[PDB]
Amino acid sequence: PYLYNGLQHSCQDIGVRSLVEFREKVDSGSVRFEFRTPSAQLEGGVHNLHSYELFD
Amino acid sequence: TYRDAATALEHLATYAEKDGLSVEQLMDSKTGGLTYNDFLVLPGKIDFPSSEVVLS
Amino acid sequence: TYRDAATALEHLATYAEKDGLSVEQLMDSKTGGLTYNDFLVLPGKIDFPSSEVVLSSRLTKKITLNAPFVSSPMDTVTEADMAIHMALLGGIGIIHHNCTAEEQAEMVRRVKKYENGFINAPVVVGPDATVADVRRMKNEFGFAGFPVTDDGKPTGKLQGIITSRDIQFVEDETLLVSEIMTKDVITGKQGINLEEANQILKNTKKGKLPIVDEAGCLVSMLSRTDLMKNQSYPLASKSADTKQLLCGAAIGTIDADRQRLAMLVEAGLDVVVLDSSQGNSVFQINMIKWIKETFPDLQVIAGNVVTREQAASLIHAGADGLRIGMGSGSICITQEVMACGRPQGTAVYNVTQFANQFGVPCIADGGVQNIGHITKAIALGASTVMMGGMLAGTTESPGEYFRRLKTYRGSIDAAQGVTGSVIDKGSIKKYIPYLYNGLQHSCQDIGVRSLVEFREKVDSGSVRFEFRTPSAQLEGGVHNLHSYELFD
Amino acid sequence: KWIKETFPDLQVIAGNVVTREQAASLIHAGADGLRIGMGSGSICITQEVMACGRPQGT
Amino acid sequence: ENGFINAPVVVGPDATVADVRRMKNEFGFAGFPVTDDGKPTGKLQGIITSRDIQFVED
Amino acid sequence: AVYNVTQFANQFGVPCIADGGVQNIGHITKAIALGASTVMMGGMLAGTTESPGEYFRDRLKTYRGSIDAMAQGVTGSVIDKGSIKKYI
Ligand SMILES: Nc1ncnc2c1ncn2[C@@H]1O[C@H](COP(=O)(O)OP(=O)(O)OP(=O)(O)O)[C@@H](O)[C@H]1O
Ligand SMILES: Nc1nc2c(ncn2[C@@H]2O[C@H](COP(=O)(O)OP(=O)(O)O)[C@@H](O)[C@H]2O)c(=O)[nH]1
Ligand SMILES: Nc1nc2c(ncn2[C@@H]2O[C@H](COP(=O)(O)OP(=O)(O)O)[C@@H](O)[C@H]2O)c(=O)[nH]1
Ligand SMILES: Nc1nc2c(ncn2[C@@H]2O[C@H](COP(=O)(O)OP(=O)(O)O)[C@@H](O)[C@H]2O)c(=O)[nH]1
Ligand SMILES: Nc1nc2c(ncn2[C@@H]2O[C@H](COP(=O)(O)OP(=O)(O)O)[C@@H](O)[C@H]2O)c(=O)[nH]1
Ligand SMILES: Nc1nc2c(ncn2[C@@H]2O[C@H](COP(=O)(O)O)[C@@H](O)[C@H]2O)c(=O)[nH]1
Ligand SMILES: Nc1nc2c(ncn2[C@@H]2O[C@H](COP(=O)(O)O)[C@@H](O)[C@H]2O)c(=O)[nH]1
Repeated sequence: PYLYNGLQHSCQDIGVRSLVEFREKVDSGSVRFEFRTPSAQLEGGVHNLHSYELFD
Repeated sequence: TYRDAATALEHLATYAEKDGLSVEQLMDSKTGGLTYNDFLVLPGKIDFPSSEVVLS
Repeated sequence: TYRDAATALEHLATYAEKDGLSVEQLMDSKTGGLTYNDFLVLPGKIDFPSSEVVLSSRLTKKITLNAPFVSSPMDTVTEADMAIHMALLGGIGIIHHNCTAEEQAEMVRRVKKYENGFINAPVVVGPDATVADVRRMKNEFGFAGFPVTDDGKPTGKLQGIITSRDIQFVEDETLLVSEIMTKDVITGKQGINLEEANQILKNTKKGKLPIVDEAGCLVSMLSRTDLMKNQSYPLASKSADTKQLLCGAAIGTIDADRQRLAMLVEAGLDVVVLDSSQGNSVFQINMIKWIKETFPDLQVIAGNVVTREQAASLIHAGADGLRIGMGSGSICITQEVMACGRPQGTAVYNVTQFANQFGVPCIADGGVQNIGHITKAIALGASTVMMGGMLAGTTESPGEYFRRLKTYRGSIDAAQGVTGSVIDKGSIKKYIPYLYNGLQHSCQDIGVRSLVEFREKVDSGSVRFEFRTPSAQLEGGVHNLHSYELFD
Repeated sequence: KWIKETFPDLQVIAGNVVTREQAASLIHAGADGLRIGMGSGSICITQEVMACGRPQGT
Repeated sequence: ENGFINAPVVVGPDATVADVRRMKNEFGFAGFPVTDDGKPTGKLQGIITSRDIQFVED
Repeated sequence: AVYNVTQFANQFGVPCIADGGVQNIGHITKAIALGASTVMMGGMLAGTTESPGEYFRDRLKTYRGSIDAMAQGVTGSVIDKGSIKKYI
C-alpha cells in the first residue's frame, strides 16, 4: 500500500490521472524529462548532513 | 519595462518546444546507454487529488 | 618572431567569440541537466574595491532587500529569533507553519514588534499593579518600560512611567506602581512626526517618549533602543513607513490556511510564501487569485516550481515571486520517491529566463551550502537564495543542541523528506556578514559592481562560464592532502 | 607599467590568470610572463567560495 | 567588579567626543568623570557617559 | 596520589587541589571523597566560549610542557562546549 500510494502521488506531481494516461502523455511528448548529471543525483537524495534516520 | 502577467501563458507560445526533453530526445543512443538514476520526470499541472489516480 | 605586446588587445578581435561560454551555450538541454557544482564563472576585470559592491536584491515585485539571503520556512531554521536577525542583517526570514495558526501569528508578531518607530498600543500598566506584577511582565515581554495609565488600557490617561531602574533594587515586591513610578513624564504631543519626536527623545537622554493627545491619553511611544538598533544595523530590512522589520511566513494551500493567512496578515505579515513541493496546482492558483483581491497589499511568493510552464501558470495567477527547487534540498528525497524533480541549476536558469521577463523575482531554493552556490544561483537568474541546512545549527535557529549538533528535518516526523542533524555554526550576526562580504569579493572577481549589473552582464554574454568535469571539481576544492582544518 | 620603467632590468611575472582576455590585458601592460591558475591548487577553495575559477588544463 | 573604584579612568575637559569613543573601545566602559587636569585626583568638573555621546554626530 | 597526599596534608589544614584527570562530575566527587579540597579542570573547560583562542576539522579548539608552549606534553584539540555561565 505504501508503494501504491507513493505511485499515486508521483502521478499527481506529473499531472496524469492514470498509468494508461501516463503512457499516452509520454508518447505524445506532453510529459518531459531531464538528463541526470552525477552531481544532480546527489541533490535529489540526501546530502550535506551528519546523519539521517520513509514509512512507519 | 516588464511583460504583463496576463500574457504569461500567451508568451509560452513564443518558445520552440516545451521545457525539458521528450522521451525520444532523452533515449537516442548516439547522443546514451542510461538507467533510472540518470534522469528525472518533470512535473506538470495538478488538478485532482492523489486518491483519484488509477494504477490499473 | 613574436607579436608586439602593443597589439595584444587589438589581437583579441581576431577570435570569433569571447573565451568561455555564454550562459546560453552553458544551459542548452540537448548538448545537459547540470547543477551548481558542474560549472564555474570565469573572472573578468577588477577596477573597484570589494566594499563598493551593492547586493540589493528583489524578493518580490515590490520588496527589495540589501542582501539576497532568505532563511527557509522549516521548524529547525526559522522562527521569530531567526526572522528578526535575518531582517536586521539585510535579508528576511520565512517563519515555518509547522505549528498552530495562533502560534505562527505570534511569531510574526514578535518579529514585527522587535523594532519600531512609533510603538502602537504599547504595553501599559494600571496604578494598582505591584512591583511583583511589573517583574512578571518583564519576564513575559522582554522589556520593562511601561507607561502607567489610569484604567490600565493603552489609550487611558497617562499618569506616569515605570522602567527597569525604578524596580531594580526595590526590596518590597508588594509596593504599588503608583508609589515608585515617575509621574512627571516627558512626552511628545500627538501629530508630531518621527524625525521631530526622535529629537525630543534624544534631548532628554531618557529611555522612552510616550505620545499623548490633548486629553492626556496615550496613543504611542518611542524607545531609545530602537534608535540604537537602527545605528547598529544600517542594512536592516524594514518598512520605510513603520520602521518595523519585514517578516515572512509560509502557509499551505488548503481551506484552513485562508483563515491562517488572515491572522498572519493581522499580525503585520509583509510577504507570504505558498509552501508546496509541486506548486502548479489548481489549489494554489485559486489561493493566489484569492490573496490578490482579499489582501492586495500582501506580496505572494508561489512555489515550488522547476519548469517554464509551471512559472507561466503561477505568474498568470498573479504571483509576485517564485520559489524555485524540487528535491535539490539537503535531506530531501522527492526525486527518489516521486521520480519527479530537476537539477537545480537548470531549474533556476529556465524559470528565471522566463520569470524575469515579467519582472517576477525568483528565490533559488535548495542545494545551497556555500558562497559559491549563492553566486552561481544568481548568475543563472535567481534574485535571492533560500538557505535551510546552512542556517540550521546556528544560535538563532530554533532548537536545542545535543554524537555540537541540532536535529534537522517534511518527513513523517514533521514521506518526501528525512530527519537528520547538522553541526553547530555560531550566531548569524557573524555568519551572514561573512556570506555578504564573500559575495562582494566574488562579484569583484567577476567584474560586476552590483547584482543588478551581474544580471545584465550575464544576459548580454559578457560574463562567461565553463562546464565542470568531475575531475575539475576536485581541483576547485581541497585535494592531495593528509588533513585540512573559512571564518573565525 | 610602474615596474617596467622604474626597474627596467627586472623581469615581471603577472597573475594569476585563467582566460584569454585576462592574458591580453596583462601582456598589454608589459608582462614578461604569466602565472596560470585559479583554484586548481592543493588546499585552495576560491572556486567553492568565489564560484570563480577554471579547470587547469583548459 | 568593584565596590569603590580606586583611581577611576577620568578625562580632561580638552578631550573630544572622538577621544571618549576611543577610550570606550580600549577600556570597555564609557562612564568618565571629568577632572580639571585630566588626572584621577583632579578637581571634579562633570561626568560623561554612553548616553552623552551616543547620538552626537560632531 | 590524592588520597596519600591529602591524608597527610589535611592534618596540617593545607587544602589540596586535585589536578588532572577530571572530565565529568563523577571524577569531581571521587577526587573530593579521597581528600581533595578543590579540583582543577583543564580539558573540561577548554572549548568553552570564555576559554581563549579561536574556533576552527572532520567545532574544535587547539589544546596545550608541550614543545609548542615551550617534551612532556602534546598539542591537541577539544570540542566546543558553550559558555560556562551554564556549564559551571
Ligand atoms: N520619558 C521619560 N520621562 C520622564 N522620566 C522618565 C522617562 N523615561 C524614563 N524615565 C525615568 O528615568 C528612569 C529610567 O530612565 P530609562 O527608562 O531611560 O532607563 P532604563 O529604561 O532603566 O534602561 P537602563 O536599563 O539602561 O537603565 C526611571 O526612573 C524612569 O522613571
Ligand atoms: N524611533 C525610531 N526612529 C528610526 C528608526 N529607524 C530609523 N529611524 C529614523 O529614520 C531616520 C532615517 O533613518 P535612516 O538610517 O537614514 O534610514 P532607515 O534606517 O531605513 O529608516 C532617522 O532620523 C532615524 O532616527 C527606528 O527604528 N525607530
Ligand atoms: N517598552 C516597550 N517596548 C516595546 C514594546 N513593543 C515593542 N517594543 C520594543 O522592545 C524594545 C525594548 O527595548 P528597551 O526599551 O531597551 O527595553 P526596556 O528598557 O525594558 O523598555 C524596543 O525596541 C521597543 O521598540 C512595548 O509595548 N513596550
Ligand atoms: N558597590 C558595590 N557594593 C557591593 C558589591 N557587592 C556587595 N555589595 C554590597 O555589600 C553588601 C552585602 O552584599 P551581599 O548580598 O551580602 O553579598 P557580598 O557582599 O558579595 O558577600 C550589600 O550592601 C551590597 O550592596 C559590589 O560589587 N559593588
Ligand atoms: N566606568 C568605569 N568602570 C570601571 C572602571 N574600572 C572598573 N570598572 C568596572 O566596570 C564596570 C562598568 O560598568 P558599566 O555599567 O559598564 O558602566 P558604563 O558602561 O561605563 O556605563 C563596573 O563594574 C565597574 O566597577 C573605571 O575605571 N571606570
Ligand atoms: N522534496 C522536499 N523538499 C523539501 C522538504 N523540506 C524542505 N524542502 C526544501 O528544501 C529547502 C532547503 O534545502 P537546503 O537549503 O537544506 O539544501 C527548503 O527551503 C525547501 O524548498 C521536503 O520534505 N521534501
Ligand atoms: N585560490 C587560492 N589559490 C592559492 C592559495 N594559495 C596558493 N594558491 C595557489 O596554489 C598553488 C599551489 O597549489 P599546489 O601546487 O599545491 O596544487 C600556488 O602556487 C598558488 O598559485 C589560496 O589561498 N587560494
